[PDB]
Amino acid sequence: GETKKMICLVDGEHYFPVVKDSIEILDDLEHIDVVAVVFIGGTEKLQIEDPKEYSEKLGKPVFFGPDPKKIPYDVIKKCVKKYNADIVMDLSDEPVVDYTKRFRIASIVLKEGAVYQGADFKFEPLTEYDVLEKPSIKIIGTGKRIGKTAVSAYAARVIHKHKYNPCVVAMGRGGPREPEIVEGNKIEITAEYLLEQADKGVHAASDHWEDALMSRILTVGCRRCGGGMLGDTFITNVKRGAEIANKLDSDFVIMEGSGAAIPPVKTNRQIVTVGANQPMININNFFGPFRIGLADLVIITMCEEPMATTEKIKKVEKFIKEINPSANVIPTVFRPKPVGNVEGKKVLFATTAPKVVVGKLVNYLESKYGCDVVGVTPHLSNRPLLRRDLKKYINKADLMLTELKAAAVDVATRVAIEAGLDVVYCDNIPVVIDESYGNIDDAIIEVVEMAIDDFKNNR
Amino acid sequence: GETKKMICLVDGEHYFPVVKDSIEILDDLEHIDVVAVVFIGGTEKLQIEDPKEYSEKLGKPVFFGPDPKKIPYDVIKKCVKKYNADIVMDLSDEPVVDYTKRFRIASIVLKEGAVYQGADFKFEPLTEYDVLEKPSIKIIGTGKRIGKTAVSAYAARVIHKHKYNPCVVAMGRGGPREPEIVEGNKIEITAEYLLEQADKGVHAASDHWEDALMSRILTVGCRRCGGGMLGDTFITNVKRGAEIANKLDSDFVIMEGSGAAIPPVKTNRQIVTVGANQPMININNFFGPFRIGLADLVIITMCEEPMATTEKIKKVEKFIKEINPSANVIPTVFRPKPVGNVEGKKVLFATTAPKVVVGKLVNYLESKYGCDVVGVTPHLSNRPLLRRDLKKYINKADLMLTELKAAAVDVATRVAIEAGLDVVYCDNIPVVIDESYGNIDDAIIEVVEMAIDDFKNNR
Ligand SMILES: Nc1ncnc2c1ncn2[C@@H]1O[C@H](COP(=O)(O)OP(=O)(O)O)[C@@H](O)[C@H]1O
Ligand SMILES: Nc1ncnc2c1ncn2[C@@H]1O[C@H](COP(=O)(O)OP(=O)(O)O)[C@@H](O)[C@H]1O
Ligand SMILES: O=C(O)[C@@H](COP(=O)(O)O)OP(=O)(O)O
Ligand SMILES: O=C(O)[C@@H](COP(=O)(O)O)OP(=O)(O)O
Ligand SMILES: O=C(O)[C@@H](COP(=O)(O)O)OP(=O)(O)O
Ligand SMILES: [Mg+2]
Ligand SMILES: [Mg+2]
Ligand SMILES: [Mg+2]
Ligand SMILES: [Mg+2]
Repeated sequence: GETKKMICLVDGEHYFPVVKDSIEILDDLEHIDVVAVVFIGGTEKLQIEDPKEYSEKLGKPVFFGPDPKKIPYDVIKKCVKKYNADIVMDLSDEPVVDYTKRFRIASIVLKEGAVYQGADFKFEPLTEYDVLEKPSIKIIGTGKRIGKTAVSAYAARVIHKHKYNPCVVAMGRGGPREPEIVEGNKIEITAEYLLEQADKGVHAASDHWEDALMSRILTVGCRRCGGGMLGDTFITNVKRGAEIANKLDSDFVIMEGSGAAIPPVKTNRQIVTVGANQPMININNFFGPFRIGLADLVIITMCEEPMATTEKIKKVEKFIKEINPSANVIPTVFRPKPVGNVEGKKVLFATTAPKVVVGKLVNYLESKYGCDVVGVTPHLSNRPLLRRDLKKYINKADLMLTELKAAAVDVATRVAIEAGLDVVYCDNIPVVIDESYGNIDDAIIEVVEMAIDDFKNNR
Repeated sequence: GETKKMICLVDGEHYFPVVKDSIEILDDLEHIDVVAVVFIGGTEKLQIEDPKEYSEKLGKPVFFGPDPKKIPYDVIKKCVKKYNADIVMDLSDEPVVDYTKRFRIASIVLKEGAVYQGADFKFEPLTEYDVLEKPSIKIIGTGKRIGKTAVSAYAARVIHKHKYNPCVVAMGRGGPREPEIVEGNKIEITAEYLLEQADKGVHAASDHWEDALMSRILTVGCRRCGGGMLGDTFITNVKRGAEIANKLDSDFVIMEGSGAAIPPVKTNRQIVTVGANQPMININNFFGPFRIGLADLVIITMCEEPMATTEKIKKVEKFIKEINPSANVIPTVFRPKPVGNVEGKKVLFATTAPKVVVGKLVNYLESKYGCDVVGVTPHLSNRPLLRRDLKKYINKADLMLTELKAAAVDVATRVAIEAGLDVVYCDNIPVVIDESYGNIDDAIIEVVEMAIDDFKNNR
C-alpha cells in the first residue's frame, strides 16, 4: 500500500467548481495523491483569472500553456517529469480534445512511464527491463510482412562487416518456455538439418532460425502472446533471452520484435520499420507516432508500385520528419537473394509475398541470377493451398527456392526433399530506392556507433 | 469481490502452446474465470488439422468464424451475450487486428456491457442508472457546437405539438450540486429576468435555460466533469436530475448530453447528432461508430458549404446506413428563428457561429423576417472582442438579436438593456436540405411513439 502520484488534465470548457469537486474526489481516494493540475485549453470560464488563484482554491500547483487554443504537450511532458507522476487523469472532452489529441497526449505520458486514463479508458506504459551487459539495438515495426526480420538479418551482416559479433534475440509468436539458442555462426544449417529439427517439434521457420541461416550468426529464440496498441505483450520470456545473450559469445545484441509488439528490454538505440503499404491512420494516428518517436533510424519499406504510390511515400516521409526530425530516414524496397546458386536452374519459388508483386520478384530473380522460374507458390502461410501449388509445379523444377518462413520447412522443404529436389533458402534484401537519401549500411553503422558510444559512457 | 467471466480473443498467428499458457495464466487469476475463447483469424501457426483439437487441448469451449480471413464480429457478440461475459481479453496483434479492427471489436463488446482490454489498454462500458418513471429519449452527439441543444429544443416543441408535456434534463459542464429547475412552461423568461439570474450568479446562458426559453418547457440543469472516448463521465448529478424529473409536472423526458459525453441514465430511445464539419476519423473510427450505433434517429448537421462538401455529406450518410441500417438518417443545416418579432427593424445580430457562415445567417434573417442587419458580432465566446463589436454597432440597431449562449446575458444583454435596446433571443432551427430525406418532425414523432410504446410494454 503506497500512493500513486496523479496529474489531472482539466479545461476552461468546464465551470471551475465541478473541476474542483472532481480533483477533491480523486485526491480523497485511498492510494492516490493529486500532485499537480494542467489546464489544457478552453476559455468559456475566465472569472478565475490567474494560475495562482486556481492554485490557491485547489491547494494544488496549476500549469497553463502559452496558447489557450493549443494542447500544451511540452508543459504536460515537463510536469509528468517534474512531479514524477504514476498516472495522468483526463477530465476533458470535445472540443478541447478529440481522439487524435488524446492519442498525442497518451504518446507523451506513456513515454515518460506514466499511465494515461480518463472516464472510460486506461493505457499502460511499456515495461522495460535494464538487463543487457552489451551494446544493443531494438528492431521493431508497425505490422507483419513489413520487413522487420529482413532489416534485422541485414543489420546483423552490417554489424559483422564492422568487426563486431552480433547476437539476435528474436521475440517470436511461440517457442519453448526456455529460450532456444541457434549457433548459426558455427553450424551449417541445411534443408535436411531444418527437417531434423522440425521432426523434434522445433519451429525451424521462426525468425531466430531464419536470421541464423540468412546472416550466419548466433540467435536466441524467445516467445510472446498478444501485442497491444502501444506495443506491450501479455506474456514473454524475452527478459530470460537477454540474460542468456549476456553469457554467450557475442559483443553486440539486436532485440528483434514481432508484429507491432516491442521487446520489453532496454536497448541503447532503436530502428523502426514502417511499411508504406499500411493505412496512413496506423502511421500518423493511434500509437504509430509513438513507435516512430522511439526511432534513431526509420526504415520505410514497400516504397514502390503496386504497394505504395509516390504521393503516399512522400506523405509517410514528410510525417516522420515532422514528428522525429532527429531520426535518419531510409526509403527501401525488398529484392530476393538465394542462399545458394540457382544459375540456369528450373526454379519453383515459394514465398509469403503479396500476389501483386510475384511477377516483379520472378522478373528480378531470372534477370539477376539467370534461373527460369517454372512456377510460384505465394501460399507458404496457407498449408492446404501450398500442397495444391506443390503438386502442380514440383515435377518441372530442378530446385525449390523458398523463404525460411511459415510452412517452408514442415510442408514445402519436406515435399521437395521426398521428391529429391535441392532446396535453397531465400533472403529478402532492403534496397534503397533513392540515392539522395544515402546508403543503408552507413545509416545502420551510424546507429551501431551511437549504441557502442552510449554503452561505453552510460552505467 | 465476485468472479468476472472472461472471453479470450486468440489467433492462428500465435503457436497454440503460448496461447494455452496465456489462457491458463488468466484463468488461474483470483476473481477471473475464462469461460470461452473466440478464434478471430490467421492460419500459418496452425499445425492443428481439425478445429476440434483446439477446444480439446485448452479444456475451454472455442468458437470460430465462417471465414478465417475476417474478424468474426457476430460470433464475438453472440458469445459475450451467451456467457454474460464481464471482460473480453485480446491476445492478438498485427496482422490479424489493427487499431481500426480493435475499435470495431471494442464497440461490440462495450455495447454488451463488457470490458474490452489487451496487453496495454482497457475500455470500461457506459454506467447507466435505470431510474426514469416516464417515456424518454437521450439526445447525444459527437462534439461541441454540432447542434445537440438546437435539435433538443426542436424535439421538445415537436413533442409539445404532439400533445405531450416534455421535460429536458440537460447534462452541462457546470451548475449547482443540487440540479437547478427552470419552469419555462409557467414563467415568461425575459432579458431582464435572465440578468436578474446572472446577478444571482446563475449560468443563465446554459442549455436548460436556453431550452426553457426557446421551447417554453420545464428543464432541469445538471452538471458533469470529463467526457471519455466511449462517452462516459467522471462525476455527474444526472441521476438526481432524473429523480427530480420523475416528481415534476411532465409526461416525457429528454436526457440531453454535452460535448461527446452521454447521460448515464437509461432511456427508451436515442437521437444522435453528427456534425458533417468534424473529421471523418471521428465519425467512422474510434467510438464514433459506437455512438452512431446507439441511434434510432441520426441527425447529420452542418450539411452545407463552407462547413462540409457534398462528397463529405454523402460519405457520412453512406457510412451511417452501413453500420446502422435500421436508423432513420436526416441531413440538416441550421437557420435562425427569433423568439419574438424583428420585422422591418434595424438588428444587431450576436452569435457563436463561425465567421465563414455569418453571411448566410444574415442573408436568411433579412430575406425571411425583412429586418436590416446593421452589424454582427460572432464573438459571444470572446468577451473583449464582443465589447469592441457592441461599442461599434449598438447605436445603429433598434434591437439586439442574440443566441442564448456563452456571454449573451452577462455582457451582450447587459450592454443592450443599459443602452435601452430591446433584446430578442435567437434559436437555431434544424432545416432538412432535401425533401427526399423526409420531414424532421415526422422523424422525431416516430422515435417519440417508439419511446411511448416501449415504456407502456416494458412494465
Ligand atoms: N518487393 C516486394 N514487395 C512487397 N513485399 C515483398 C517484396 N519482396 C519481398 N516481400 C515480402 O516482404 C515480407 C518481408 O517479411 P519479413 O522480413 O518476415 O518481415 P516481418 O518481420 O515484418 O514480418 C515477406 O512476406 C516477403 O515475401
Ligand atoms: N448554418 C450554420 N452553419 C454552421 N454553424 C451554425 C449554423 N447556424 C448556427 N450555427 C452554430 O451552430 C452551433 C449550434 O450550437 P448548439 O445548438 O449549442 O449545439 P451543441 O449543444 O452541440 O453545442 C452554434 O454555435 C451556432 O451558432
Ligand atoms: O487465399 C488466398 O490467398 C486467395 C486464394 O488463392 P488462389 O486459390 O486464388 O491461389 O484468396 P483470393 O485472393 O482468391 O480471395
Ligand atoms: O458545456 C456545456 O454545458 C454545454 C454548453 O456549453 P456552453 O454553451 O455553456 O459554453 O456543452 P455543449 O452542449 O455545447 O457541447
Ligand atoms: O478571434 C477571431 O476569430 C478573430 C478576431 O479578430 P476580428 O475578427 O475581430 O478582426 O480573428 P481571426 O481568427 O479571424 O484572425
Ligand atoms: Mg488520496
Ligand atoms: Mg519477422
Ligand atoms: Mg481465475
Ligand atoms: Mg449544447
